[PDB]
Amino acid sequence: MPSIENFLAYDFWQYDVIRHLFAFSTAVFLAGLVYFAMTARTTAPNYRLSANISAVVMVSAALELGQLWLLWNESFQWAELQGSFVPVAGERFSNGYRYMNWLIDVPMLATQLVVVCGFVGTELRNRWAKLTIAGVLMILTGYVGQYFEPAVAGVPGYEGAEQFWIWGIISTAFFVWMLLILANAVRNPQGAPSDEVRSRLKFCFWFLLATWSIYPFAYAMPLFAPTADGVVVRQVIYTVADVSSKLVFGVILSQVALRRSAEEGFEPARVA
Amino acid sequence: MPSIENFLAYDFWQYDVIRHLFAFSTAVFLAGLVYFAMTARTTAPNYRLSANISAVVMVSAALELGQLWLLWNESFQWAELQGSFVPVAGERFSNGYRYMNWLIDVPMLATQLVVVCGFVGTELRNRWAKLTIAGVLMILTGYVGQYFEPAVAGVPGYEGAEQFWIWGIISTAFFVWMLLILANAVRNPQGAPSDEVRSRLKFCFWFLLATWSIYPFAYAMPLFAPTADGVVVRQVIYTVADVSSKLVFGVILSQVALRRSAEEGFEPARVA
Amino acid sequence: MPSIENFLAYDFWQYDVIRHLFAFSTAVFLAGLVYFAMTARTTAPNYRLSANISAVVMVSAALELGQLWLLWNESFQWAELQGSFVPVAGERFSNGYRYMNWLIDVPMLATQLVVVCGFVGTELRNRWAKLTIAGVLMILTGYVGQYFEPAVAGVPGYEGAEQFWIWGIISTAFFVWMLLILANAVRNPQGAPSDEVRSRLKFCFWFLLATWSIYPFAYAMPLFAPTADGVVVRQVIYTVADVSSKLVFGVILSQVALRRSAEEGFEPARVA
Amino acid sequence: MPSIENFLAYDFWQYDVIRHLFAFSTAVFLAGLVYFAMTARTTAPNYRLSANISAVVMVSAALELGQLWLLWNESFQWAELQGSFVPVAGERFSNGYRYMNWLIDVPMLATQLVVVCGFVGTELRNRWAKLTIAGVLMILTGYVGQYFEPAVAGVPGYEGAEQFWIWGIISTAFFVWMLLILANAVRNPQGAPSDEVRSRLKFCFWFLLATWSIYPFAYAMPLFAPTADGVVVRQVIYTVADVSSKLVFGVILSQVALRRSAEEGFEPARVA
Amino acid sequence: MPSIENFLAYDFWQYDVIRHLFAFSTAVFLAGLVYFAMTARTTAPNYRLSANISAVVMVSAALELGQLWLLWNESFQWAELQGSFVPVAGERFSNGYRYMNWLIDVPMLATQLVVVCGFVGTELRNRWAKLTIAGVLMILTGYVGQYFEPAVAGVPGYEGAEQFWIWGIISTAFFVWMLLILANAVRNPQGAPSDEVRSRLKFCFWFLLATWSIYPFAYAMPLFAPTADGVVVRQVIYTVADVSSKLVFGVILSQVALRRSAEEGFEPARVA
Ligand SMILES: CCCCCCCCCCCCO[C@@H]1O[C@H](CO)[C@@H](O[C@H]2O[C@H](CO)[C@@H](O)[C@H](O)[C@H]2O)[C@H](O)[C@H]1O
Ligand SMILES: CCCCCCCCCCCCO[C@@H]1O[C@H](CO)[C@@H](O[C@H]2O[C@H](CO)[C@@H](O)[C@H](O)[C@H]2O)[C@H](O)[C@H]1O
Ligand SMILES: CCCCCCCCCCCCO[C@@H]1O[C@H](CO)[C@@H](O[C@H]2O[C@H](CO)[C@@H](O)[C@H](O)[C@H]2O)[C@H](O)[C@H]1O
Ligand SMILES: CCCCCCCCCCCCO[C@@H]1O[C@H](CO)[C@@H](O[C@H]2O[C@H](CO)[C@@H](O)[C@H](O)[C@H]2O)[C@H](O)[C@H]1O
Ligand SMILES: CCCCCCCCCCCCO[C@@H]1O[C@H](CO)[C@@H](O[C@H]2O[C@H](CO)[C@@H](O)[C@H](O)[C@H]2O)[C@H](O)[C@H]1O
Ligand SMILES: CCCCCCCCCCCCO[C@@H]1O[C@H](CO)[C@@H](O[C@H]2O[C@H](CO)[C@@H](O)[C@H](O)[C@H]2O)[C@H](O)[C@H]1O
Ligand SMILES: CCCCCCCCCCCCO[C@@H]1O[C@H](CO)[C@@H](O[C@H]2O[C@H](CO)[C@@H](O)[C@H](O)[C@H]2O)[C@H](O)[C@H]1O
Ligand SMILES: CCCCCCCCCCCCO[C@@H]1O[C@H](CO)[C@@H](O[C@H]2O[C@H](CO)[C@@H](O)[C@H](O)[C@H]2O)[C@H](O)[C@H]1O
Ligand SMILES: CCCCCCCCCCCCO[C@@H]1O[C@H](CO)[C@@H](O[C@H]2O[C@H](CO)[C@@H](O)[C@H](O)[C@H]2O)[C@H](O)[C@H]1O
Ligand SMILES: CCCCCCCCCCCCO[C@@H]1O[C@H](CO)[C@@H](O[C@H]2O[C@H](CO)[C@@H](O)[C@H](O)[C@H]2O)[C@H](O)[C@H]1O
Ligand SMILES: *C/C=C(C)/C=C/C=C(C)/C=C/C1=C(C)CCCC1(C)C
Ligand SMILES: *C/C=C(C)/C=C/C=C(C)/C=C/C1=C(C)CCCC1(C)C
Ligand SMILES: *C/C=C(C)/C=C/C=C(C)/C=C/C1=C(C)CCCC1(C)C
Ligand SMILES: *C/C=C(C)/C=C/C=C(C)/C=C/C1=C(C)CCCC1(C)C
Ligand SMILES: *C/C=C(C)/C=C/C=C(C)/C=C/C1=C(C)CCCC1(C)C
Repeated sequence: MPSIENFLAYDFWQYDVIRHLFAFSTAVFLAGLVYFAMTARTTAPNYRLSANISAVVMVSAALELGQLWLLWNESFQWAELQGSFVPVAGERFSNGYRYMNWLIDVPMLATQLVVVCGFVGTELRNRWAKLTIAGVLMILTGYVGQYFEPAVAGVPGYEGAEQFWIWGIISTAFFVWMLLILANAVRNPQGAPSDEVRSRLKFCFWFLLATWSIYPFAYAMPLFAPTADGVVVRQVIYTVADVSSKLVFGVILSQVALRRSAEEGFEPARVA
Repeated sequence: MPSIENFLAYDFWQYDVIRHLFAFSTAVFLAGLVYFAMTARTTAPNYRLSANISAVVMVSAALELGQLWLLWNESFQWAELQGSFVPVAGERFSNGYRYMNWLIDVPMLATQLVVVCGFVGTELRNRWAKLTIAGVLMILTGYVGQYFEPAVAGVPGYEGAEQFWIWGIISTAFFVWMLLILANAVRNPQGAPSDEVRSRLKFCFWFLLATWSIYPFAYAMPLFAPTADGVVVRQVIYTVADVSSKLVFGVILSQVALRRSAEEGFEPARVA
Repeated sequence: MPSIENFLAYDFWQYDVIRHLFAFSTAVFLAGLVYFAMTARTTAPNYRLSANISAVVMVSAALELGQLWLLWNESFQWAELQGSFVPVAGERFSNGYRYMNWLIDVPMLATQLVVVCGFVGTELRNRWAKLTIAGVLMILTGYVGQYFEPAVAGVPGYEGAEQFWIWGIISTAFFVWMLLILANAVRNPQGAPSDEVRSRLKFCFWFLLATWSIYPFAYAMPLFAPTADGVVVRQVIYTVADVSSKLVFGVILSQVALRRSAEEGFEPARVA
Repeated sequence: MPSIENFLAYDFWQYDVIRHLFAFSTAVFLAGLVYFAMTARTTAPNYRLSANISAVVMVSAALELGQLWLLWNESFQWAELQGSFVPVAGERFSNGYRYMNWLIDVPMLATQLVVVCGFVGTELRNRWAKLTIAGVLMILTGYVGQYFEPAVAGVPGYEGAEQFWIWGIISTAFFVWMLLILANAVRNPQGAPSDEVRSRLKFCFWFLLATWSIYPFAYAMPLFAPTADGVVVRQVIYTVADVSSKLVFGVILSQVALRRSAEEGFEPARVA
Repeated sequence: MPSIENFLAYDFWQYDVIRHLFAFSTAVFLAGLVYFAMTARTTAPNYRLSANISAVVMVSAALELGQLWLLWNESFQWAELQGSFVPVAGERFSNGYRYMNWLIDVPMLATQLVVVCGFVGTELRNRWAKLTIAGVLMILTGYVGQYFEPAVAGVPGYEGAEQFWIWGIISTAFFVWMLLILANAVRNPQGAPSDEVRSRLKFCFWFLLATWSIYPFAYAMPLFAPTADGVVVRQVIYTVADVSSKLVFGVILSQVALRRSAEEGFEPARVA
């Protein structure tokens, strides 16, 4: 079913704020792509893969936000008589456009964290495979669940509110599995890290946890506040979570990777 | 004739999922282009051509999926009364937009496999020529066959279902010729490869065989499930095949090429 | 509420000038992105972050202006009978689209100034954190205030003119806090700068203060000139401020950074 | 006058094929741009200009095909009752959008061939000048002639069929002049080329002659087959000629330039 | 007032040629961007600023022509009954869209000429400042003047023909001031240039003078030939002037800069 955004009329500022959020996020991710591309070579070869993954995540996020921006603009039009933006006839907005891109983002973010933790070769491949399986199952179950949010929001005609809960809970279990893999990786770093590096890797894990925990809250938003205000708040928290989880986490992880490159004698890392 | 996608009405989730699949694949291929471009120079000069071909394939795939996404959005519109996305009056969706880009993708993928296998000069040129001839004939025959899809699906007023079978079978024969060439290349690697390299090249051949085999199934889908559910499944399998056979195959092949560069003494490959 | 631009009819030259301004600013920022990307590596590694932040700012600004240009074109249409561009029925223009991109621009600009001042590590992080907090609060308060501009302009049916003043004043206080932080950074440069560097850093502070001060005037324009002429002058001052405070400030700051790099023995900086 | 494409109704497969051709060629040329930009530095500096020109040609061709694709999509719409794509009311397709871009492509292609032939300095400038004059006159005369193709095709109400022949013949004379310059350049290479280089340069000249000769046939198609089938054949041969004469010719010329760089001692060329 | 292009009906070839010119120029400038970006590092660091300015000019020109192309397509539509492209109801074309981008182009072009003349530091800054002031005043006065071209063309209901003359004459005076500055720079080159460099710098001055002089003629076209043929010829001379004054001028200037770099011992310049 269509997302809860399609069953509401929006005041000008509500709609304006949401479209600004999508534009801004797209700008953030394109600028982050430029930044990571310009700075990747400062990281040592053995960690550069994390810098490259950051670039990849920026590309994915830029496109996902840009398509949300496009769809948001196309799905609603101003109605002067009501003083509100209202659904257009032939288009329907979907918040699910972000979920399929998370298939790229989430595994990549976890993998780059494992990379900076120092895992290589088969250990790296195995942790990447576990993180991809868990993340993909989490995203797909949440993606199924998010198609029932008009039902769970009590919009007349729509049925299947229990599917929302069921698929959300299954996705939560897979989220816990990913968090357990990442905790094991951040606690068992390879390559003889310094105490500062160990603490920074732990902080990176906790930052990832805090930022990723926002997404289930936005998923549950139709249950709590199925209003225009709730939609605005949901888009705001998506914007905070997206920017933090991808760009800010990438910047922090790059700082950790640069510290490890410096501690291993990478001259560009040391001068920078 | 118009593809079977034009003769069905879509529930919101079906149409939504297909548009998300096209957007997601476009994002995957643009991010893959960025990745390959940033990492190509880690491969030794004598294998860098494969890394370059990967970049080329990403470009081709990005545009082919983006045009699919555009056309999908333009060809259908929401209908509130029916609660379904229905075909628009002036536009018709086509699934054949992917076929012509395969003219780039398929020879390039096979070629880069032959490259990493160590064939150079005239031996390389001869394998590239054979792979291009076989692949172009395969793609063109399947392309002709895919225009009789509504006829083979039993849509009234459409004739020529036998053409679907005939051109699909001819394309299958050319596919077998491609596979035979690639098997001879993966079994006769040049440049004195290590046992690990040989096994990884064989795995690459089998991965290509497995991922390319999804395309004839997707081609056959109008026969087995000419429904909206069958269309969704078709697009999902295309997404899996596209992502695997281009991006994941490129990553695996870059790993083999990097290992061969390391074993030949390429220092960037060895440090990385 | 919709910005004051939506409540006026525009002569051809007024509308034409505004759309030319948006397009020209977009061109300026894309060209600046190309320039800074091509020139970043001339700055020494310990100051290259400023060159990178300039690239980031150019990206942000390019998209912010391009989206304003798109919206401006979409929100109004020619009406030959009146000889004027008038609001279209289904779209409303918003000047607030620039405000969310300022979230990127303003902290980045301040930070790159602090970088060229020579602050590193935790001192850098702390100043970046203060400048981001102050700038985000400033931008968000001004963004809230700018939604009441038809009310402050005396357009009938719109209430809440006092919110315009209140949020503008709060934003002014946060602006003063940012200016104080930047004055402390520019007055306490690190790394033993030369007298010429010290004076150029002070000039960069005053240039930032002068260019940033145009934004509150543009914010106040609905109060003084809620006409088509006032809209034109607003957009002209916005263009001047955008170009100066981002591109010209980046060029001047790159010159200071290059001078510091030369002083510290960076050979690319010295030859250039 | 409008091109002959505007006076026909198209079956779905005819229209579909043509749009696929334009999109495919655009993808080819963008991929080619990525490839040439990634590989230009492998050529020695005294031949790198040809690699740069290949990149330029790719850019030009990509845009020329993308605009043809756009216009083709806009100029026609599906009509379900007739089962055909028919011209829209407000738009007309033009095949002349390619001709103006040839002003870039044709001189550049000839010039890069002269470059790889070894001509430098004033001799290079003189051959570039002659090739540009001849090619520009060729393109402009053919461009004038192509505006009379509805007349030459016998579409009622259109006069001036003799202009088609006259301007085509004048363009053919200028084509012969260009071929004569290129033949003299490839028969008198500079810089003491090896026999393989000499033969490969002669091959490149004959390849250019073969691929460029398709364009007058496509120009003459309105005369022989002013039908939808003839339109499809025209676009197909344009696609073959475009791809060959730009991309494949560039690849082959890069191979010659690489061989000459290896024979003059350019290490990157020798390792690759 | 709307440009004279809005008050005429266009034959198919006239409208077709104009849209081809806009597209072709956009392609030229994007290809120029790619060329200058790929070749900038061949110039020595003390002259590489000119190469960077060429890249910047390409960006600006590409966007300006692209927007003229877009606006041209949107402002007119085919009318089968009249056999002509006629103005659409809700859009009006503006030739002034190039003027604001000239704010970037003209100072940059003059400045890069002064750079290759060898002026550095404060002397360079002073000449850049004079050139920017004169050029901005020139462009703004001509921009004001070009808003009266329907009046000067004698279209009924439009007054103010004298403003066209007045602002054109003031802009001509500022053009003369620019030319005087550039003549002083080209006649007093720094860095002890060779006689060949001195003569090539003088030729660059005369080439700039010849190509820039076309713009006042195009500005005067509404007075001489306010017809569809006059519009076509104006766009043609705009295309010639744009290509020559930006791309061709950049190529010639890069040749002078390369010769100076080689004379000063820049090895990449000498090998290339
Ligand atoms: C959407 C586009 C995504 C493209 C890239 C995806 C990367 C996913 C990483 C999966 C982790 C498991 O497999 C891992 O793969 C990476 C990338 O090939 C390999 O990485 C290797 O190549 C890259 C360059 O290609 C080097 O920077 C790295 O130092 C080197 O080890 C690891 O040796 C391997 O262990
Ligand atoms: C609109 C957005 C666009 C621009 C956004 C730019 C993002 C910039 C992010 C800057 C990074 C912040 O810097 C980060 O600060 C935290 C502060 O706790 C530091 O963390 C530090 O303190 C914590 C406290 O618990 C310790 O656990 C950790 O070991 C220590 O290093 C990180 O090591 C550092 O990387
Ligand atoms: C859509 C864009 C496609 C662009 C690239 C197409 C590649 C097609 C490969 C065909 C294989 C046969 O021809 C082969 O061509 C490649 C590319 O010129 C040549 O490759 C040569 O140039 C490339 C590029 O500088 C080097 O990375 C490589 O090391 C070198 O051998 C081979 O020596 C030749 O044997
Ligand atoms: C969705 C967006 C895209 C995200 C990014 C995707 C990146 C994908 C990276 C995949 C890496 C796979 O890595 C690949 O794993 C297989 C696992 O069998 C390894 O293969 C290994 O086992 C097989 C048997 O199973 C042997 O035949 C082979 O010789 C051996 O090396 C490959 O040597 C390795 O290259
Ligand atoms: C919208 C995308 C923006 C992304 C980039 C934002 C960077 C500015 C944030 C400043 C936060 C303060 O924290 C600061 O972070 C930067 C960036 O990691 C670090 O910078 C470090 O890495 C960069 C490359 O990544 C090097 O050029 C620099 O020399 C080095 O010090 C500083 O050591 C740290 O003190
Ligand atoms: C149309 C788009 C816009 C295009 C803009 C193109 C780039 C603009 C480049 C501007 C360069 C300005 O250059 C800047 O000039 C000022 C002039 O006061 C110099 O400043 C100099 O004088 C001031 C006093 O006036 C002193 O306080 C300062 O210490 C001294 O260096 C700066 O050291 C120099 O960096
Ligand atoms: C629209 C975007 C335009 C962005 C760039 C505009 C440049 C215009 C320069 C005009 C003159 C200003 O003054 C001049 O500025 C340039 C650019 O900082 C400085 O140039 C300095 O840095 C650049 C890189 O940033 C080097 O290539 C150059 O060798 C070096 O001298 C000159 O030392 C100074 O004399
Ligand atoms: C769908 C888009 C496709 C994208 C990718 C396309 C890549 C195209 C790569 C083409 C490579 C062809 O490679 C080219 O082969 C011919 C074969 O006659 C060789 O030519 C060779 O044989 C001919 C035979 O008459 C001799 O005249 C010539 O002297 C000799 O060198 C060229 O030396 C080589 O450069
Ligand atoms: C659609 C178009 C896209 C592609 C366009 C490509 C542009 C290529 C431009 C080629 C460069 C022209 O080359 C230029 O020729 C003139 C010819 O007078 C030379 O000039 C030479 O002769 C003149 C007199 O005529 C002397 O004053 C000068 O000192 C001398 O060098 C320039 O030194 C050279 O730089
Ligand atoms: C349309 C996009 C831009 C097109 C740019 C390319 C146009 C080339 C046309 C050839 C004109 C003949 O004149 C020729 O010009 C080229 C390009 O400046 C010069 O080439 C010189 O600069 C280039 C670029 O730095 C170097 O790769 C080359 O090694 C060097 O010789 C030749 O010395 C000169 O003889
Ligand atoms: C950049 C995108 C990111 C980091 C996305 C992260 C997404 C999640 C952590 C998703 C979590 C989910 C659950 C735990 C429950 C509800 C369903 C999901 C998929 C939203
Ligand atoms: C990235 C795109 C790829 C790898 C495409 C591959 C396509 C095939 C292997 C196509 C095969 C076909 C047949 C064997 C039978 C039916 C017709 C085709 C063309 C779909
Ligand atoms: C590139 C964008 C820049 C430099 C934006 C700067 C914005 C400001 C300095 C904002 C100032 C404000 C006030 C001081 C009062 C009115 C509200 C604001 C947000 C416009
Ligand atoms: C990439 C574009 C290319 C190689 C274009 C080439 C064009 C020609 C060789 C044009 C030839 C013409 C004639 C000889 C006669 C008919 C008119 C022309 C312009 C099509
Ligand atoms: C790339 C764009 C360029 C070089 C533009 C140049 C513009 C001029 C030389 C403008 C000249 C003018 C006058 C001298 C009189 C009439 C008004 C102007 C602005 C067109």
